Amino acid sequence: ESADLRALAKHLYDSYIKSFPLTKAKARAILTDKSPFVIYDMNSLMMGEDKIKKEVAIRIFQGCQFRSVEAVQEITEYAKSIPGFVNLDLNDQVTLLKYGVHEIIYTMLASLMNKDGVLISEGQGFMTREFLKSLRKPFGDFMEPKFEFAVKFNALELDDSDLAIFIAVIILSGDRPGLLNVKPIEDIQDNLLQALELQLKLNHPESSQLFAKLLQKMTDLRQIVTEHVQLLQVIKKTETDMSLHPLLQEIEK
Ligand SMILES: Cc1oc(-c2ccccc2)nc1CCC(=O)c1ccc(/C=C2\SC(=O)NC2=O)cc1
Repeated sequence: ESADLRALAKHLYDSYIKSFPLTKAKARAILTDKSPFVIYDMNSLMMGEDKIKKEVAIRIFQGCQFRSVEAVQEITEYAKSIPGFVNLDLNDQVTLLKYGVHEIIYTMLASLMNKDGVLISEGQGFMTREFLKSLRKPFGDFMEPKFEFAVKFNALELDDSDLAIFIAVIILSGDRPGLLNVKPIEDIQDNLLQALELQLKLNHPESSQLFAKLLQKMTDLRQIVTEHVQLLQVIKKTETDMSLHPLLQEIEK
């Protein structure tokens, strides 16, 4: 019944707010109290360290990786609040988070992008898209496909309460490799999909087939993840100098 789907939508929105400090509404408010420092080239980067809290590219990369680690923690905390998730087989829990985390990272990253750049450091900074594109060797191409996805994804005009259900749906795929019991993951996702359908039709009544258009975006996500994993393998052989966080590259298998 509809009353149960709304209750689940409201639960997930509430946990999303608690697990993710920098929401989309806050990011949209900043992008449009206190403006960010805009990093757009070699010198402002170093003024921004003065203002806001080793080659320049790999420096940016090392911080892009530490942010992802931070994001893994928040997604983990958010996953536990999804009704039925902690009751799954512990190995499936790990498997769902292993394969689910990058798709959510890049989904949430779009909340922080416009066509020009991306908010960094809890919104205190803003790094321009073309400065990022101007990095050397293989780094200039780490962020460009995310920008391309964000532009199309952000055109859907989702708000946080929408994204809470969508992130939850991503986590409970069951499509994932290595899963021991797919059926209880699917009953959960099934109910999440029911919740997302009512949510989008109630929130975006004039937005035709938004539900379906949203699920088709789950294809662009798998692709940028694929693209990114390969970009890391290049980094590893180019940069034997440069390490990687064990939370990330153990997920990165
Ligand atoms: C991969 C990822 O995921 C997310 C995210 C966001 C919200 C929710 C979930 C995930 N955001 C990013 C990218 C962040 C951005 O790329 C970035 C971050 C730190 C530095 C560190 C600096 S700042 C300076 O002046 N010098 C530096 O080296 C640079 C760039």
